[PDB]
Amino acid sequence: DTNIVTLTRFVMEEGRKARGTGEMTQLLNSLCTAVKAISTAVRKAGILHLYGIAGSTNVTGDQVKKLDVLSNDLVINVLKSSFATCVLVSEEDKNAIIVEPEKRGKYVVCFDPLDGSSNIDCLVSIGTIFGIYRKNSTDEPSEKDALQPGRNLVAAGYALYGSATMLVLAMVNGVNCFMLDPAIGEFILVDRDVKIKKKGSIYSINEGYAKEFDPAITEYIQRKKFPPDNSAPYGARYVGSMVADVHRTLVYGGIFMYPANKKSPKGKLRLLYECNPMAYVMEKAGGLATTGKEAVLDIVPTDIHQRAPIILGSPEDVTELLEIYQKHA
Amino acid sequence: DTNIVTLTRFVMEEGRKARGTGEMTQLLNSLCTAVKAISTAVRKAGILHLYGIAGSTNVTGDQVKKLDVLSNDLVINVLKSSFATCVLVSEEDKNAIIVEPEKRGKYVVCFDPLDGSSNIDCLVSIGTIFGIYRKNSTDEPSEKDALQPGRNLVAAGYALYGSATMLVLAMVNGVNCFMLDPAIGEFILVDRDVKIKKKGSIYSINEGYAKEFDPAITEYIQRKKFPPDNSAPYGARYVGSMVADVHRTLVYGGIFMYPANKKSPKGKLRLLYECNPMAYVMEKAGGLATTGKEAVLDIVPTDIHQRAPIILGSPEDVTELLEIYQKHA
Amino acid sequence: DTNIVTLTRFVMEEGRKARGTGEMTQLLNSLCTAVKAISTAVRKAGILHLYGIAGSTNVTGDQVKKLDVLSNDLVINVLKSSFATCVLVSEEDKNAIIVEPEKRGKYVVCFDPLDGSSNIDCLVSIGTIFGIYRKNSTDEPSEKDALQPGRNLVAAGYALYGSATMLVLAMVNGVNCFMLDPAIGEFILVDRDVKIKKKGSIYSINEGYAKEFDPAITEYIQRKKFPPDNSAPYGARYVGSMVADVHRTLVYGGIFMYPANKKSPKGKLRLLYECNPMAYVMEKAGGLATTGKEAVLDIVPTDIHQRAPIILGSPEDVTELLEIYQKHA
Amino acid sequence: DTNIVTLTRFVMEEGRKARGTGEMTQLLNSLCTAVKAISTAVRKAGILHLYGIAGSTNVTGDQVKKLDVLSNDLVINVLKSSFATCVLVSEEDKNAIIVEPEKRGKYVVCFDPLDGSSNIDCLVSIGTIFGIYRKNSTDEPSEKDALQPGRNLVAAGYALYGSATMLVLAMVNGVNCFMLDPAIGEFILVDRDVKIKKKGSIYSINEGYAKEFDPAITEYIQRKKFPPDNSAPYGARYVGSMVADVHRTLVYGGIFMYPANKKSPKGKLRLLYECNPMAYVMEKAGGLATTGKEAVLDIVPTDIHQRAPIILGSPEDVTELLEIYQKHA
Ligand SMILES: O=P(O)(O)OC[C@H]1O[C@](O)(CO)[C@@H](O)[C@@H]1O
Ligand SMILES: O=P(O)(O)OC[C@H]1O[C@](O)(CO)[C@@H](O)[C@@H]1O
Ligand SMILES: O=P(O)(O)OC[C@H]1O[C@](O)(CO)[C@@H](O)[C@@H]1O
Ligand SMILES: O=P(O)(O)OC[C@H]1O[C@](O)(CO)[C@@H](O)[C@@H]1O
Ligand SMILES: [Mg+2]
Ligand SMILES: [Mg+2]
Ligand SMILES: [Mg+2]
Ligand SMILES: [Mg+2]
Ligand SMILES: [Mg+2]
Ligand SMILES: [Mg+2]
Ligand SMILES: [Mg+2]
Ligand SMILES: [Mg+2]
Ligand SMILES: [Mg+2]
Ligand SMILES: [Mg+2]
Ligand SMILES: [Mg+2]
Ligand SMILES: [Mg+2]
Repeated sequence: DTNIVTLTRFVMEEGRKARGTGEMTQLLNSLCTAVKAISTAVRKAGILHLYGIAGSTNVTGDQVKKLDVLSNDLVINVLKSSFATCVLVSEEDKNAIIVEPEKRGKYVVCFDPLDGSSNIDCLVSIGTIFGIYRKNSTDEPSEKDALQPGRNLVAAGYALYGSATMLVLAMVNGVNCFMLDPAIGEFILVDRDVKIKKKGSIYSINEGYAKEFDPAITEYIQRKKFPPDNSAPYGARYVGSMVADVHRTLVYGGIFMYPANKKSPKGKLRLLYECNPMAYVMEKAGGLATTGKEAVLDIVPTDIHQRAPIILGSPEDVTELLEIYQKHA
Repeated sequence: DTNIVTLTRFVMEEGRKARGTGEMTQLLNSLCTAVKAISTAVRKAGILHLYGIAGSTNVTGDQVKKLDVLSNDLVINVLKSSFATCVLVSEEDKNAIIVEPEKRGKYVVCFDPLDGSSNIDCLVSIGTIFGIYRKNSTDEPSEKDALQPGRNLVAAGYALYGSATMLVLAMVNGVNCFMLDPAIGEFILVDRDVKIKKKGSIYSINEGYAKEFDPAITEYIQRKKFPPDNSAPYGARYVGSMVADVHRTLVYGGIFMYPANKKSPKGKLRLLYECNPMAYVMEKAGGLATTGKEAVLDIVPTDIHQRAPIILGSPEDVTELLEIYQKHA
Repeated sequence: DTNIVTLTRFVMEEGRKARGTGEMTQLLNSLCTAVKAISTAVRKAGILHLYGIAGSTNVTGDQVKKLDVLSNDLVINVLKSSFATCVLVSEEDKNAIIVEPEKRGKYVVCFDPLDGSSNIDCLVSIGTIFGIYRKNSTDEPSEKDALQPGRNLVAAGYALYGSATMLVLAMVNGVNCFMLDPAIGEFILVDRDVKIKKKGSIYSINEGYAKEFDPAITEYIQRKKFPPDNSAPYGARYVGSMVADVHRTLVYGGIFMYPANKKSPKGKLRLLYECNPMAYVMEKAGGLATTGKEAVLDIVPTDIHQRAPIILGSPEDVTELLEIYQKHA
Repeated sequence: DTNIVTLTRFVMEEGRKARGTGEMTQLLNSLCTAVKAISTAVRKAGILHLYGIAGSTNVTGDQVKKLDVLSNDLVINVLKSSFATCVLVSEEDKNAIIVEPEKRGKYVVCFDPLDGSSNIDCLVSIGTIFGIYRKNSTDEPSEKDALQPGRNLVAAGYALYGSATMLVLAMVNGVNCFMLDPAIGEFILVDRDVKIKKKGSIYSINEGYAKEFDPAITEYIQRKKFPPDNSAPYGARYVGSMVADVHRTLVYGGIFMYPANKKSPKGKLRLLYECNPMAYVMEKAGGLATTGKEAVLDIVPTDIHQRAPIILGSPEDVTELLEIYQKHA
């Protein structure tokens, strides 16, 4: 046990193939430090009096929590000091953050410092989501640099603060899971080249929105409960934190859904720092991610805080739902 | 911050009122040690290779996981060395465990060493549930000592290994939450005299069993989705771990349900170490816990592993469901 | 590894022999909590900005450090809430602290909340020392209750914050070492019935006081450096923290000395909370502890802060020094 | 507290000045991981059963301890995976270790995986020492690459596992101290541009070697005990672990000595991984390090395990001893 395969070694030994400037490793290294700090505070939030609100409303509705601010500050700071980023997009910040010339790098990072706001106080799993882009312009860095389709992602993933803290990282060639060892403070590889099952047996959605669901979603759920071929009905799971439900979908298979509805044409989840990163992870794992009409990763954003419906998980499950939408179109 | 209000001080300063032998404090102290050990292993289960099965089937169906065995061993051992117990009942053990004469105490403890088996590998919140009884007999200790109705509980609660580890403890006069501070290894009081809201806005149940639900449950869910008075529909949440869903119900209010169905006359959850402890906590917090026809705490068990349907949470929500059952009776 | 032999179990399973009120276990339990808190802060004192002075001078000369105050507060508080003490004596407090009637127990505790003041800022090992007496009076508790000879100790020991944190505990039948496992926050038994070697090969004293040493000490040191029988000279060690040097003497054997000198008739170390506890530990381990003229444990104190010369360690080494004193008398 | 100034940021933001390949940061990053792992095991060595011998004798006399092997393995592995080293020299390895072509970097690292062997079992402070050189040759990497005078060091320091774990790092422009925060597993800057006092009041040496000391050392010690100008005698301190005694000398000032003697012409401490790193740190802090006749950093080694006498600390103290040697020459 004297040869620790940390996330840093893995990535460094990864980018070795395509010998680069090595700033991706600097970036992920910095992010890991922020995630460990968030994890430490979360595991003892009540003792630190970190539950409750901070007294503010972000770019859209959400009532800002104390952990939102703390985690947001930690991420912004480590990313800047990494000398690997130039444009930062955060759920908590109205406008994109342009990194000062002195600490600029070539990457653009979109992130949700803390996902699962509604589950903080009840101690349910929460997390951090991020998507990383390569600046594809010569002009001065600006918000436009973050308005790229998810297909242009070079790296994406999330930190899940669940029963254990896990950092799930996806890059061009695959998905790997690294678990944080609290004792030495290192993320250690525990799952290599993760692939999602072709078909699962769990569906995840907030059925409290039944009244607003479109005919397609309605039909699909009914089918999951009453299989036309007498097969066993799917089990239902909905933790309430996107990071938790998506991670379960990844390792157990099945489908996760936050579709558009009669009151929300574009669903709720944010495209830049919620939908695209998860869609990217899902596809590198052999899964699918759709709005119900088009691939999430192919949407070209016009607003860093725009929303997007999302249906992701096992290919056969997502495809089954797609056929329903096509049928009702 | 030099006056730590630990669970031990709290209880000790509690039992002071009714000056006893002090073995309840010894018992809870021992249990806290087991819970801290479980929490430590869980937060790093993958690194310790604790995911997966152990190769056995407990008293009923459940496929035994590695953490089931580890947690079960830890609990049995600390309880025995506490010199405060005489009869132990565990989900993992076919028959009751009689404590050797040398280490016998007056309490009977029923527990689920690790609840949320299906959510272990996906890193979703899991926990430990326990119920404590006072031996009300003169005969040699036996399994019969554990066959008491939940109303005879003198203490009950659970350890939740969620975003933070919390030990929720209920006794005759109330419910208190203690959070584990990983740094010093002490459970610290963070929530005093917890009370559940009279009415919530979240319903929690596995709707994958829609085909097997009785008319009452079916009507209630439909009502939560389509309120007859145009009020906002309830939100849906179902983590999949009883300890996680019940804790959210406690702090946020609402209702949790694992009713009987066409294939399970007595539901799934176990009365002794799952239903009664949660029912007890719920009632000391001002909530209700019913099978749909009778109070869970009033059932007189005949099998230490018998099952019982359970509906618990905010009084007004549970009562609303009860009226439906009565209506359909 | 599911049967943790903690200090609590050990003691509880110890006092079982002479079934008592069990408050000694409550007392040691409380003390363990304070020691874990001190250990946590010490391992990260610089990050917490706990180095430096607090701006005060205790009962005698010593310039009060920030950790002196923090550790003192923690110990006082846990001891009071233990319901096992009535009179407290601390190096940091001018007068004895009488516990309020409501939380009174039968034990008297003398302690040095933090020993090794001069080694704090250089990160050298430091610790906590304590001696416990049974109140042998009917009168209201007072300072006089702490003025008992060390031979009346019922328990004594120290917490060493060295490369690892160790709690060394001595009672009527022996000495045992318990190491703090930072991960679960429990002191675990690692050394049972510790006994010191009859003769060692290390001498420990501050030779910077050569000019003030009496003829006996001078002769002994010279003999350690130039053995009259051509044996190998003893090695010298002097960490500067009594707890560190005494612990090394215990496990490696040898001698530790802080004798009286031409400017300090009664040495420097305090009898109540430094000399007696270490003398007690030393004797229960088969060692000796003398002033050079009389056994430390036999001195009847008249001042809770009085000083006493001390020579302790392997019997043959201490006896050799005693013969020198007798020779020069 | 959301802007953590870690060792990594510091160094990275340091090497920024002289924009390099950045592999020094990779190297220090890797080393930090090994040091955290060693620190974790040390703080709980007894519980892990890591005390005792491994059953082997290194390059010279020393009886190999279990922690020697563990720490040695950890350091070798992290250094290799860093892609920043080509030649490794370890106290535990008879010959230099040549890094495989695939993972070669430009630095040569000499280190003592665990210093203070004799103080392990008594829980006294121990540590890790390292010195880093830049390969100044075109030939294939070999042992000769490590045979450079200490003046060619580009970085050196040590990890002290004392009351707190501290990583002291010296480079061309100065010395900085970083303390390990066990909670998040990051070394945090706590002391910037450290400078040693010009004159101290503590002398540190094993006086058990009085019989073998040369006239100069003998005279100096006598002078420290009996000041010719009636000034206060110096205090004596000798922990027994070079890393602990040197760190105290650095922060408190004074002198540390392990001179040659009648039986050891070149002292005991090893030049490559003990003397040079400490001499380098000492000089960057404004101190001195001599054999008594020549500067340690100017010695050109001929054996990777050769020994060297060493006298270091406050300039005025070291100079005073030098004048004595010159006087006796
Ligand atoms: O309560 P709702 O509408 O189901 O929203 C839950 C979703 O919202 C989020 O909290 C984002 O705000 C996701 O983490 C989660 O999937
Ligand atoms: O998958 P299902 O049938 O919803 O069962 C989930 C329930 O089973 C349990 O895992 C008990 O086995 C509970 O913790 C949880 O509430
Ligand atoms: O610096 P001196 O005089 O050797 O004193 C050291 C002694 O003083 C103490 O720090 C007590 O104040 C002991 O821990 C230690 O043994
Ligand atoms: O016991 P001695 O001869 O004083 O040796 C102590 C010295 O040896 C070392 O342990 C090296 O082996 C140093 O850490 C320490 O300074
Ligand atoms: Mg939000
Ligand atoms: Mg979110
Ligand atoms: Mg968020
Ligand atoms: Mg089970
Ligand atoms: Mg269960
Ligand atoms: Mg279970
Ligand atoms: Mg003092
Ligand atoms: Mg002291
Ligand atoms: Mg003190
Ligand atoms: Mg050695
Ligand atoms: Mg060494
Ligand atoms: Mg060594």
